[PDB]
Amino acid sequence: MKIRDLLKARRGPLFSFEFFPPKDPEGEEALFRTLEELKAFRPAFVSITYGTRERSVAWAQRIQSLGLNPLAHLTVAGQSRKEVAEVLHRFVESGVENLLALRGDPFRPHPEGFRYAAELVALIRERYGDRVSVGGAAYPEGHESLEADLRHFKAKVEAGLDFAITQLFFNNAHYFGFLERARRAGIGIPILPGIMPVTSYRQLRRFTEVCGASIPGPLLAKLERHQDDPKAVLEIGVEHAVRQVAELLEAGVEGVHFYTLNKSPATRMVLERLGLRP
Amino acid sequence: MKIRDLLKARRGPLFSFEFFPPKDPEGEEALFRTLEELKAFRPAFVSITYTRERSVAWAQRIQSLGLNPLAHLTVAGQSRKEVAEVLHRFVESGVENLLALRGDPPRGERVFRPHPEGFRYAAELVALIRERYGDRVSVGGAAYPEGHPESESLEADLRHFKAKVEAGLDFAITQLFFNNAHYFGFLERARRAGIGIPILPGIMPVTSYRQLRRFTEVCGASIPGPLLAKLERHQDDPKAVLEIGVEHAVRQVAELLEAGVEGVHFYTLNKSPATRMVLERLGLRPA
Ligand SMILES: Cc1cc2nc3c(=O)[nH]c(=O)nc-3n(C[C@H](O)[C@H](O)[C@H](O)COP(=O)(O)OP(=O)(O)OC[C@H]3O[C@@H](n4cnc5c(N)ncnc54)[C@H](O)[C@@H]3O)c2cc1C
Repeated sequence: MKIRDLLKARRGPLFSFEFFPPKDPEGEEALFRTLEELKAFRPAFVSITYGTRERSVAWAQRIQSLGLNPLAHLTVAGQSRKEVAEVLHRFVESGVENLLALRGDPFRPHPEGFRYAAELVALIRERYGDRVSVGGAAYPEGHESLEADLRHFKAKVEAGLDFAITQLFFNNAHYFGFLERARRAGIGIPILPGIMPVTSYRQLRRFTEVCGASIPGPLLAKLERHQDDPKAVLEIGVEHAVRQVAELLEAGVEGVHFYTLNKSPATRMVLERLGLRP
Repeated sequence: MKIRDLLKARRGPLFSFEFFPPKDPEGEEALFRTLEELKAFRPAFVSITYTRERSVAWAQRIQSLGLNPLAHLTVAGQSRKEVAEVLHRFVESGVENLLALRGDPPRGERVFRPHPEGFRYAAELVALIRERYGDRVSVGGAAYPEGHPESESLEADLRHFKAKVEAGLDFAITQLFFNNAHYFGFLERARRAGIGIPILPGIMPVTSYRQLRRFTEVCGASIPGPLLAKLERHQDDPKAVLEIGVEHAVRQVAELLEAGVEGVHFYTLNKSPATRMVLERLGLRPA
């Protein structure tokens, strides 16, 4: 089912899961076993982050074969326009109905490639129109100004987005604040909050330096005073994500997208502790 | 200054204050001393809740202090012609900012019935103002994040809100709320309905247990379980009820400001130090 339609269907909040490319063959089999277990939570869609162009088409097929609904990540970084159109064709031919159009981390484009995620959105709409559902990344904490960032989002939405999924955040006020900039800019599409519980102290450099997320003071303090206790970090991260999602659901979000480490049960723990395992 | 122009300028959050009709002449002079002391804070605008001749004079006196008045104007218990006459009295006073309200039933009555030659909906007053004054005035209306108590559902309430905006609102101020998620959820419903106008959160710190009945039944605000717990085990200690209410409002407003609201609108009892205490602890006024 197209995510556009799943969102209109209004049958409670949608819970989605994003996993990561497996490290080795046994990790890939453990990832698809974990996907089979995940049917317990009735996930509205599942994805594996895209670098592995041929692997990702086969993963989309494997997810389908499990009776799950794949969201295929497609990036424009380090590919020609022809290369990106080819992977696009391969996904939709395989029965993929849902695409997440991303620029990719490094920015300097491939010399015969696209520069902006909006160009990939426009390509999909040119080739497939409304036969597919297309999402893009939203950045509640931005990167230039938040105002310039929001104009770049508006542009991408207007290229033909059906929905957006946020970058991970730990401070819900930043997500609500992005939704308010979007409303003032006339953006009405569904914007799903993305949540990654802190599972280890090592992650905080990635989160701040790479993903640009901010760590609220009360969370940062608890983490850095327990920084050498892996069990403590995990409990701090799950508790923080439980409180975040509890407030997001009270604020009528249409769903929550969970960034899940392949081996980590944290996202499953968050939904169990909220009483949301069916 | 028209509030739609203050909001467009985008210079950080607007802070506004709404006070209550004074009870006697000493109270009236003490209220206007308070407003003279507030001008140091550069409030975006100030109002007294809506005696129709008195309300026009109060708007004049606020202007006399160099403050920007928001004239509250209701349709309850007045003919269309009486509402039009009061409206004209505000505009001719140089009042540029109107808040078009239906108004409550009279004191001790709980069922709204329109005056037989009167308006029924605030949207009718918004349309009157736009037909008669156009862009000479900036017009706001009430929004209800938890729904009007007399609305049948949140989706019907939102439909009615949209109709009021389409009548010619430049902005809205919410009913008071205690649970920020209900405010954020209202903005998300407004966003899904294509409502883009600025919507300013209305905050009233709990200053007494007795107020909770007004808040839940007349105003239609829910009280979160933790706060309700704490209030209903401190009922007869007004020093601590004050402290509970101020600390809850500080935590609300802190989150609203981190969520980049376009401003905060504080409902302030005339003698109450609660708003001042909230501003001090937020670092917006000196201790
Ligand atoms: C910031 C603020 C300031 C206030 N100031 C004052 C004040 O100074 N004096 C005072 O007495 N009160 C004041 N109030 C209270 C307000 O007047 C009451 O809440 C009143 O009950 C409703 O006012 P309103 O303008 O929202 O009404 P309206 O917008 O007319 O709504 C009244 C009801 O009618 C419904 N409705 C609206 N349009 C339609 C339609 N076309 N068909 C059917 N149903 C419809 C609504 O959903 C709602 O249930 C204030 C409230 C706020 C939030």
